[PDB]
Amino acid sequence: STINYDLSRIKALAFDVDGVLSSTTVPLHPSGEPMRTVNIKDGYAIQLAVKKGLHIAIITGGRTEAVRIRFAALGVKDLYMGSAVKIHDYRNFRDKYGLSDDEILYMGDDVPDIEVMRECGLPCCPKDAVPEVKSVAKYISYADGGRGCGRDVVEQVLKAHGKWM
Amino acid sequence: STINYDLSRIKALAFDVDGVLSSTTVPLHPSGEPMRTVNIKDGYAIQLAVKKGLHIAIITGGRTEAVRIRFAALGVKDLYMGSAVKIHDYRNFRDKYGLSDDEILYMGDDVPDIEVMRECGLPCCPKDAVPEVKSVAKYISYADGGRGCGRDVVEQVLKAHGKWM
Amino acid sequence: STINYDLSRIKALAFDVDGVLSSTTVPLHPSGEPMRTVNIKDGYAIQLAVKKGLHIAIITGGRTEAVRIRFAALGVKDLYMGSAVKIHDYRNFRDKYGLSDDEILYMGDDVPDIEVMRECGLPCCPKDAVPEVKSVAKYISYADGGRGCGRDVVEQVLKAHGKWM
Amino acid sequence: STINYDLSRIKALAFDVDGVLSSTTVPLHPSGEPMRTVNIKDGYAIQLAVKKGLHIAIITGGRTEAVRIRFAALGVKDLYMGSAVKIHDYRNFRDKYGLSDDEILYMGDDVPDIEVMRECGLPCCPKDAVPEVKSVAKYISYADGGRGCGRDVVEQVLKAHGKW
Ligand SMILES: [Mg+2]
Ligand SMILES: [Mg+2]
Ligand SMILES: [Mg+2]
Ligand SMILES: [Mg+2]
Repeated sequence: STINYDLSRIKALAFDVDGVLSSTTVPLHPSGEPMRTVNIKDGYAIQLAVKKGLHIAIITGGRTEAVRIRFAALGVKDLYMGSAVKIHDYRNFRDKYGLSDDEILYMGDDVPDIEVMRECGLPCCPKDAVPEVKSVAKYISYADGGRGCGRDVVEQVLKAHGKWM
Repeated sequence: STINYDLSRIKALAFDVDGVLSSTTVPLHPSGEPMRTVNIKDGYAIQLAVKKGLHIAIITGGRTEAVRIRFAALGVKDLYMGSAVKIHDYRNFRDKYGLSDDEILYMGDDVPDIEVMRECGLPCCPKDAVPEVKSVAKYISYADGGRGCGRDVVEQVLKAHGKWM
Repeated sequence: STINYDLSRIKALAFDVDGVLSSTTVPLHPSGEPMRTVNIKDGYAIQLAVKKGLHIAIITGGRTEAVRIRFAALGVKDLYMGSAVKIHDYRNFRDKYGLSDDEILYMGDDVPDIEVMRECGLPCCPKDAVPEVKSVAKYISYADGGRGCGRDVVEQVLKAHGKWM
Repeated sequence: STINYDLSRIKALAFDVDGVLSSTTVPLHPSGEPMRTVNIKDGYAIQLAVKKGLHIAIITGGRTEAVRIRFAALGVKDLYMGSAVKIHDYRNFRDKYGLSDDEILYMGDDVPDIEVMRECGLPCCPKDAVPEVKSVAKYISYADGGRGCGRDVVEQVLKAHGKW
């Protein structure tokens, strides 16, 4: 669905990992660390978004190594991991590029994402985000976490800039 | 749907792993041992529950270091792995904290869980639990095993205590 | 649903692996070999069946150690792997135990299973089996392949024998 | 068949991997490399098609040895990998066998597949292909990417050849 926001002023998109770029339910590695998922259609749009000049960030509380490598390989340079207080890292990201809050989209799925979602210009969440998160979101994707909700908003922003084709 | 029970009486929540906190269908590791899944929304609620003073136990026949690690990383201290007859680990958990049965929730999915479910105050099960288990459950989650039925009940109990942050 | 057959007469149950006890869509191991999935509810019933004196076989074109190890661990001794022409292995299984066709259930999902299904007394298939297989099946499980169709039929047969609870 | 095309004309089927023969959402290997999925019903039909003399190609931007070995093991002899320019793989595949466009089916799921789909005779896509891909597809499978959309078209073509 189209987002209730002037997407033309979005210059940056930030994402939670678990329940957003990765599925909420994932296999467990023998090591005890979650084996995350990535969505290939998410991937296409994200690498394109980086090529077209949008600042992309991931902000996660874990040390999700495999996710770091994958998105690094997509050109994403702002990878905030072990983010115990996400709002502090969001601020770092915003200020690093001299952005205003109204220029940043953030997509989260669970309560540790709420503080950022309250400060960012365009809070978004997947179709299966928790109710507390849906109530703070300006847009709720048609797609569940890990299954194309990233592709959804990235494609919308790129199209609105005429940078999709 | 709220659980038909006075959740303020619940001081402890115990979970089967396979089919409850981990999906019923899982990848088979090349070793021939099943690879459990974890749900990150479950995880958030579980770790918060521990912090808020709810007692949390997992009780599983499984012996994999992955499951032990993952739950110990959430602050679960009562990890009953390699469980042969679950009722004993249930009693152990109950008695360790001076609980009565009516103060304990147990969530199971299959026949080996029935004995504990008959004894605990608040038996539940996921949406896709087996008939005999649904039969004895006071509450059936809206979520399938591994897909957030853990999150469901932990949150409900935390909310009823005024501890849902 | 329930099987339209006199299950008290069934003395043995044989299963294809891929697409029946394992999902049709599976992760690809880096070695180039498809991984398999297993279902924990299938497992409980299968190990129970062996304990209740029912003859259990798997008949698969696959050859992976993981599959062999997993089913052996459930106590399954009739492991027909690398099965190129399944009818030979079905007949070997039947004649091994002096069974007649009407005493054997076989569950398959694809064309290579059809010959065995035409011969066994009780051919079954998962909900997502191919239409040619559904055409020869006397029973279609409510469950997709890998997701509990094994449990479905094993449990029905054990209950018929009064060997469930 | 239920595809609106004379499938007996199709002599070759080419498939994108990710989002078509492998699922769109996949597990991540600890190396940071996505782990593809395969569908066992796709597999049976693919190996049969090869046996019945249909030309099969897989066209993918990836380079993983796993996808290489798997499809090789199914008898697939035309494995286009490491590719970025899909139209070139398609044209090379077509010309290798002296085919005309109308004799080739191609199934893709995303924007980079569009150029090929506009050139091939029978462009198909999975049920969850992006909307731009759906608008150029002659046929949209009932199956999601990685979940039997390959089996769908291969089987329909083999049936129309009387080779099923
Ligand atoms: Mg999250
Ligand atoms: Mg269980
Ligand atoms: Mg099969
Ligand atoms: Mg693709």
